Amino acid sequence: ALWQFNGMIKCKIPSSEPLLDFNNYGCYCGLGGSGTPVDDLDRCCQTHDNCYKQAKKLDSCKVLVDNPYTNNYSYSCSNNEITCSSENNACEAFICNCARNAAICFSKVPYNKEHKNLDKKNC
Ligand SMILES: [Ca+2]
Repeated sequence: ALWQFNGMIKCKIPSSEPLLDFNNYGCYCGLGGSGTPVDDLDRCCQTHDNCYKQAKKLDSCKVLVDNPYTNNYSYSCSNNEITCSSENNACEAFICNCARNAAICFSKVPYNKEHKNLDKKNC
């Protein structure tokens, strides 16, 4: 959910405050997302946006009726490695994977400050 995602990013990027650094970045990092991603990090966010959107259409999440920020799945972080919990059911596990993928993606791409707080005209 939101706090787990934030903790997962920190796990991979220990010097960051993801709620400050990765919010409002490019066209997809933060509320909504549309247009063409401005860079690779923006693509990470785009992918993660699509993943949560896919989660919602899942039979398992739908047999229940969650919210990608109301789902208390479990994960751990050891040595900057994120492990989604075996205990997570199919829905929780799919969402946790979306987040773990996003976090690793964030840790693998350049950060371009010029793209921080981008006017959505460019999207
Ligand atoms: Ca977004």
